[PDB]
Amino acid sequence: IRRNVTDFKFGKELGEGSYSTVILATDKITGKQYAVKVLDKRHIIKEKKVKYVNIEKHALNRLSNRLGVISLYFTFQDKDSLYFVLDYASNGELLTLIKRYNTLNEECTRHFGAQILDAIKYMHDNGVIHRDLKPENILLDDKMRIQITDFGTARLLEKKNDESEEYPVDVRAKSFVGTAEYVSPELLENKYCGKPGDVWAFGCIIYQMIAGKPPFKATNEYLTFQKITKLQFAFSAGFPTIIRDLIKKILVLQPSRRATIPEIQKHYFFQSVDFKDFDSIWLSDPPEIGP
Repeated sequence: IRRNVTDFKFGKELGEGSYSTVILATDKITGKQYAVKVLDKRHIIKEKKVKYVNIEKHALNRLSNRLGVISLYFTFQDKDSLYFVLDYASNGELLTLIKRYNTLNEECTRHFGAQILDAIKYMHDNGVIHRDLKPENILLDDKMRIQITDFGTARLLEKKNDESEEYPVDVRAKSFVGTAEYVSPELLENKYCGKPGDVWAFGCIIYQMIAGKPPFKATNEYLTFQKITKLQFAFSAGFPTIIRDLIKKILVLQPSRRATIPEIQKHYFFQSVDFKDFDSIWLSDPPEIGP
């Protein structure tokens, strides 16, 4: 026969939202676990998040089934709700992995860092700029490999056969949900972002992977925005200089002076990594997790 919705076994809730709800689903025949994202239509109409939904859907249609990102297998809907059957990341968020031992070692940071950089590289290649990058939306699959979700704030480009879609991201607004610590300075200021924005966020992420806390972590958001706009971040006493230089050339106010992806690839910290041997990036045995 064929495959349909009735072949599924819905289980635990993987986390609700302000307009969405992720529920664990399991194929009764194959055993393959998925993550069904249930969105209430009236909730996205009342707040006009249809553009977010379409940007996410479009990004998922762009980014096909690769290892670095969550993939949308199929979709279905009734009259009140819309359903997104996605990938299931067994090992939760990257933030939880970081908060496991507070910090991470240099080897693991290089590993998962190469993974993340590869993912971002792929996204930028397929004309997708996530803009909103943070350890909250970086998950880990069953075999301990990173993935990227929440493509609602993404940006599209090439206009090859599908056109470009860039909508402003007012961080200081009320519609913005998040901590806004991993937000690029230009994105905070002029409500728009480019490729080096995800690079900035990447720098914040690896900095957090070593130190244990975001580079621009503050009490409120005034001091946060102040730290972002004044570049007020200081490395810890015992901090790897090799990574320190990388952060210093990544976390830069001017996006033009900011280090690009291939430059990060050709860094002294990533000389131990070949980004063409992507069997070593993904299928490698994850190093002993620890601080």
